[PDB]
Amino acid sequence: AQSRTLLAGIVQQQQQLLDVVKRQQELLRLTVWGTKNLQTRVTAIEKYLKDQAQLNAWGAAFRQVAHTTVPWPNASLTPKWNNETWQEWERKVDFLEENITALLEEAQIQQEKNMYELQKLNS
Amino acid sequence: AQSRTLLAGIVQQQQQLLDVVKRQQELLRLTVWGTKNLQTRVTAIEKYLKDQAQLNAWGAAFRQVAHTTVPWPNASLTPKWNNETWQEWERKVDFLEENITALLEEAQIQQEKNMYELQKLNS
Amino acid sequence: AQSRTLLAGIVQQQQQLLDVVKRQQELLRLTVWGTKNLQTRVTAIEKYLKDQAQLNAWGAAFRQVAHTTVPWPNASLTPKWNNETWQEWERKVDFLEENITALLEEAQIQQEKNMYELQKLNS
Repeated sequence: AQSRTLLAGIVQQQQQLLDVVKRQQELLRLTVWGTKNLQTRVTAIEKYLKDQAQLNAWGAAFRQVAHTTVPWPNASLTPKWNNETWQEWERKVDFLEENITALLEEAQIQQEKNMYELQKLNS
Repeated sequence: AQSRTLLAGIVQQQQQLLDVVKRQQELLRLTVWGTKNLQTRVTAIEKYLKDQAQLNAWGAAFRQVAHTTVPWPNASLTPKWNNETWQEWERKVDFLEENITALLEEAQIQQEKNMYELQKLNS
Repeated sequence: AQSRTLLAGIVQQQQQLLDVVKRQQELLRLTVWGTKNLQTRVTAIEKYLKDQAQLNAWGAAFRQVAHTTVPWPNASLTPKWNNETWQEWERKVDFLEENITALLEEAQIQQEKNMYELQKLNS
């Protein structure tokens, strides 16, 4: 009178949820890659912004043998506020990412055992 | 003849899935923080872009006592299309984020009860 | 002596986990939208960066009837390294996104059946 057939569905449902959760983890990494990759583009953009500051007034003088160059910063470089927080942001993802992988490894081991134990009841 | 030992594994597996799902929620917030933080950097960059437009032709005149300044916009400011949609994007995350927290609270309460009920069967 | 009441809680817990997982999927898409949307802003910014390069030295000449224009690139355009990888990044999300939707459809069908089967035991 045991409802093993129902348990087989429940145990299987956990496996499907586990697969999606695992997929979310891989997908989550991609989101981090795009967000983080954009930051690399931003650093490249900051350089170009600075190059402009170099452009100020060239040839702006026909009676003087001099050129005035005023490289006033143009890129707001983030050294402490965002860089320090960004490192924390990436670090945190690492700790949670590692936590998730650890839990997934346990879930996979445990998910298999629940299915293995079920087979024994009706092997 | 009840398979409580199997249920203990199944109930535990749900707890581990719940922990990972919860972790995804915290991790999801970090992804939103980095994406959103980049937008703040973009707003800072837009300002610098505008400063350039101010730079056009300085000292480009040695027989005139005047300076020509042409601040042609350089930053594409998003006032309606992206700003309005971005607010919706952030809002939507808020509604889904709140929905997830509400469901997690129920899941935690319910997860505990399922384990508590299991103890009673074999307390 | 069957613990159906416990199963009803376990089966329900899976439904709540499924709802949150599904919510994560919708939320995950928003994160991709913001990250990807920023890239569209970056492409707009690259154009403006180039416009600057056009600005070099105007009117920098009062004894010549000529203007020197030096449009030195200012935007680092990503044609192959990031564009090709970015397409892969978006593609991968598509494959995982489709995988998740497929699994969710099966989970919903299966989740319903587990609940439907439970009703039969005590309908």
